[PDB]
Amino acid sequence: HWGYGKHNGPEHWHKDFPIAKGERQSPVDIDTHTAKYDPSLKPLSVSYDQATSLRILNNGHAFNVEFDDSQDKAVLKGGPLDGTYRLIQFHFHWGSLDGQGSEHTVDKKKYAAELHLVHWNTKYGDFGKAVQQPDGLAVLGIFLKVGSAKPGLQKVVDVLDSIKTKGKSADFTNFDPRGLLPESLDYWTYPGSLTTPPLLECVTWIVLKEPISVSSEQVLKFRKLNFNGEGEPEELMVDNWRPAQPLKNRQIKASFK
Ligand SMILES: CCCCc1cnc(SCC(=O)c2ccc(S(N)(=O)=O)cc2)nc1
Ligand SMILES: [Zn+2]
Repeated sequence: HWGYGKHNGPEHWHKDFPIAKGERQSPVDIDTHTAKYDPSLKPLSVSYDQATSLRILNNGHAFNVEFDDSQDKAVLKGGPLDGTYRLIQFHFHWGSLDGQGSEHTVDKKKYAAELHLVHWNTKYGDFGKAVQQPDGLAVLGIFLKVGSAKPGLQKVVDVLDSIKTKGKSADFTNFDPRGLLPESLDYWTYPGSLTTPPLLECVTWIVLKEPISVSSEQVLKFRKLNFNGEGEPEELMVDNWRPAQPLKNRQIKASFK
C-alpha cells in the first residue's frame, strides 16, 4: 500500500508506521555549518574487493543490487562504527527532474539522486535481526549529480530494461561496487532510520561529502523504470525519495575540516 504518490506517499506513512514521526528519522538536511568536526572519527574503511553481486531486482519502489552476505566479503568498518558491517544490497533514490531526487540534502541542496549501500552489523548474525537493533545497520550514502558519465554505473544502467516492472529480477554477477565511489571518503555521520517503511531506527548514516557524476543518459534510464507490475498501467519510477525529516535531538558530525 505505501508508495510515493499523493495518496500513499511519505506524508501518509505514519498511519501504517507510527515511527515515521519518531525521534531519529531519516533523511535529514545536513547543515554543513552546524555539523561538528570530530577529530576522534576514524577514516572510513571500505573493503569491497571480494564483493559478490548475485541479482538485481525491481521491488516496486526502487531497484536493489543484492550481494552474497553469507561471508565477510564486502565490509564497512572504521569511520564512526564499532565492529564490522556486511554489504547486503545497494539501491538509489532519484527524481523526475535533475533538480531533485536525493533524500539527504546539503544546506537545502537536493542532488539528482542518492545511492545507498546498505550494510548490517555482523554481531547480529543477519539483516532481519540487525534492523531490530539501534546499531544494526550502516548505510553509506553517496550523492549523484548530472554531468560526465560514471563508467562503473553503466553495467547497472544496461540491465534495467530487463527489470522494467515490479517483481522482475535478473542475474547480476561480478558487479564491482568500487566503481560507484567518489575519490574522497570524507563523510558526515548521524544516527537515523531506514528511509522507507518500516522506517526502523537502526541506521548509522555515513554520507559522503563528494558526489559522483552520472550522465543525463544514465539517469534518464533510471526514469524509464516502472513502479507498477507487468501488464499494469504505466507509472514511471521517479521521485522515490523521502523528504528531509526533523533533526530533533541529534548532532551531525563531520570527519573533515
Ligand atoms: C518491522 C518488522 C520487520 C523487520 C524487517 C524490516 N525491514 C525489512 S527491510 C527494508 C529494507 O531493506 C531497507 C534497506 C535500506 C533502506 S535505506 N533507503 O534507508 O537505505 C530502506 C529499507 N525486513 C525485515
Ligand atoms: Zn535508500
